[PDB]
Amino acid sequence: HHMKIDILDKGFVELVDVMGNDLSAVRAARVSFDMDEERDRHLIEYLMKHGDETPFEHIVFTFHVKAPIFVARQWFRHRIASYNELSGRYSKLSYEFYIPSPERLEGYKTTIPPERVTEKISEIVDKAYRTYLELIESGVPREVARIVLPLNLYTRFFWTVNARSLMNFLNLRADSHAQWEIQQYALAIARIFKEKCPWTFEAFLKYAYKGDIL
Amino acid sequence: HMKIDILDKGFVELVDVMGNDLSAVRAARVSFEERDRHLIEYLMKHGDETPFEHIVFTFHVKAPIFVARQWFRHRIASYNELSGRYSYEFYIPSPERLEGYKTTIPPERVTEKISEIVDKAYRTYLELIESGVPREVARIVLPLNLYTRFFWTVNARSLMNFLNLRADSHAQWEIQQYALAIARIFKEKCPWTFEAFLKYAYKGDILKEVQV
Amino acid sequence: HMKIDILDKGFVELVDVMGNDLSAVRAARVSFDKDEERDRHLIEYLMKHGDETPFEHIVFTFHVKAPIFVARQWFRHRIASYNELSGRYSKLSYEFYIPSPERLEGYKTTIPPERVTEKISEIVDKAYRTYLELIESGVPREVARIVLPLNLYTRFFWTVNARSLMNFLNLRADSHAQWEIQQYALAIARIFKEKCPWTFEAFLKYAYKGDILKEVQV
Amino acid sequence: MKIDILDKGFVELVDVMGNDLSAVRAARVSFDDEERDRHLIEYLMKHGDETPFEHIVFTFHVKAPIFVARQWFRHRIASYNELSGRYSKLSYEFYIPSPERLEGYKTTIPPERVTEKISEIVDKAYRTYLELIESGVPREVARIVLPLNLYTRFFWTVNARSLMNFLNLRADSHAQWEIQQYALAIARIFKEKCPWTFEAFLKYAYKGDILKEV
Repeated sequence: HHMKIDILDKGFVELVDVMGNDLSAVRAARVSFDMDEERDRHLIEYLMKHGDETPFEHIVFTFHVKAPIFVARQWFRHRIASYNELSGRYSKLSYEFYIPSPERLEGYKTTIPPERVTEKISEIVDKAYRTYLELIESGVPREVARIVLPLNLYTRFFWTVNARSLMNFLNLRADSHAQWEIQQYALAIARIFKEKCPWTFEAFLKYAYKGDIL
Repeated sequence: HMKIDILDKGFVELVDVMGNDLSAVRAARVSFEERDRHLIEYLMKHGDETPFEHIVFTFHVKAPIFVARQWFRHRIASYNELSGRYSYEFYIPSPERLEGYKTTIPPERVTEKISEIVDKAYRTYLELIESGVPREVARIVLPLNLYTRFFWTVNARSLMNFLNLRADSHAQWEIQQYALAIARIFKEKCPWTFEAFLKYAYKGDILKEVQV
Repeated sequence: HMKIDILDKGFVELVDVMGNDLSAVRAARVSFDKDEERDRHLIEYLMKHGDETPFEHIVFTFHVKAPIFVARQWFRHRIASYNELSGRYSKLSYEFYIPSPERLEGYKTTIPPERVTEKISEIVDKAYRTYLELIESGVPREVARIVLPLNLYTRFFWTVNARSLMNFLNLRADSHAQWEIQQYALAIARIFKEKCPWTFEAFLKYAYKGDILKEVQV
Repeated sequence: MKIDILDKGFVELVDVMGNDLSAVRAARVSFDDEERDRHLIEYLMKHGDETPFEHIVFTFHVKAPIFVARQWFRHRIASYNELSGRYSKLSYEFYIPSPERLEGYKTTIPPERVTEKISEIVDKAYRTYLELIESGVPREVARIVLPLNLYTRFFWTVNARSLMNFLNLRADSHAQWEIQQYALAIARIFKEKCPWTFEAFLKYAYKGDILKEV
């Protein structure tokens, strides 16, 4: 079980592990050891249709995610899940930042060329980072110095989430009303979910999924 | 599938598991031997339990409804149970379950009387079904020692809390037994975490004297 | 102040509530501070676009008396807090839901409905009698009680926020749920409407997935 | 009841359901002796029977820097609403540490100068943000250059048990100083509203240090 999808300039979503597959939901709904394709597919659709989503909780993913803090903050609002975020305490910290490409601004009619917007963002980021390093060099503790860093600082985290919670996540974030950056991560999550649970995923698209972009 | 028999007709069977002791080490370090084992200890020792949320089991449990009802109080877990609306076995305690208590009739007489009421209740239930009574109504006469089955999907942290509450002399003997089988499967799949849990975090009594 | 009798010896009683419809408006706006039409529109907007987090800031506590077969369906709702009666802090008592003949007319049976009631009552009586016999003999309660039927009444305190309550009404205030649980869910709905009228109507109009609360007043 | 924290922060009590007696009613499952009642509260707490305390609930209104809010929001057993432009006016303030914050640390650069550098960065980042907005960059993109010390506001609803778990993790000297201060304010309000429970918590269940010193 291993998949990686690159997101933004330096970000990613990688699959670390999975427990179960579409049949794990079939099994839990029946309380049985079944493994007959047709009737198992029908059952999955049937559960999805009638909003009987508990069986899908017995499918579980672990993801490793690299994303900017503004994205990670919205993400961590999903309470029915487990998070471990990068701290200095158990491994090395690094410092990269999401610089939007000029095409991110297309559609918006801006006073200055998109390339200049991109460059202004780079510049202010570079200044904050250099101030950060300055403070660290002077002996300011990391936990203080780091408050000058911008919301586009990349973080990394593991996320363990069951299929039901994942579908709820997709309903909120895989949507043209979500911020573009968020959507992009949600497409990656959907894509891995589709790979590992095609029947569940297709059933979710047909009957339960509330957004557009999938 | 590791499968452990409990009470007269019950069990705990392992359906699936995701990860192992290293799943917790990877998570704590956010990165895809004795060092890794030492990190587990260090985590458990300092109360940093979140890395263990990244290990997960699914169990198949057959238990008497009185035991299930206590078990289902553990909210940080997922359950799918057989429906009472849509087999019929009953936990009959052995005479030995009673020893330690002075009773005015002998233990084997207690066992017998339990069996008898179960028989009566079961037969009544069959008459009602036979008469057309729907099951969702007819079953309400069945006693709390009726066996049910369920799947249980639980992370290792929420599992250690469950072991904290149920693998302990102060819980009903019956659920201890189920908690011993759970401990046993946990220990098999996640030896380092399990030892570390006993040594630094486990608040109950029995697992420090009942092996596996 | 608010207690509703359910089944033959059951009830739903309201112990406490935090907040009202405006607790949800305040939370959506993140403002500790009133404009009825505008505030009602916000509640409709939240409910219509599926943003139900603001309703988590309204909370209820109930005291509920129900047969164990009902309680077990209820305790499957995990986004909530439960305190069930035990031998520890308070007195136990022993009562049972004996269904009336009406419960079964509608079903074609080969004995009269009253005969069903009579048979359920009998077996309850015998089970209970056996129980008290074992108790008098020294058998501890935790063992002796396993003979008692699933229609034994229990009590609990349930603390639940309005969002989680709405999910519960979705799943239980519905003709596909067992009739006994419908009846509890209708009492929970009535209270919830009395305290949070705006949220309860917006719920029905936009989010409610069941049948009965759209059929049956309060 | 409102407690000021950091330079522009606060914790304010919005609402509370119940008091010490709510846990006693719950434990006994009775809607129907002051000294008996405290004894039960100590008894519950010493034996780890903390479920009765779930029937006491608080709503807070908290103004805090994002770095703080991100650590706070990791407490999953609770309900949050964070300020959005969607339902209310947004504003732009930043946590500048006082020089006493560093006092304790041996720095190459005096504490007031650390304070000044943080302030300088904020001003520059904030001004870059404003330049972008003026240009026609949307807020959702422009705000990504803002530093982690930007204040945010949120409502937090949390039952007493979950609140005690929070105090265990954050009212402790190993927590970052800034969150400790919010944790002390939470604790004070807790103590005010639920004295018997708070007293019993310190005596039997509290795992931290600082609530026993202040």
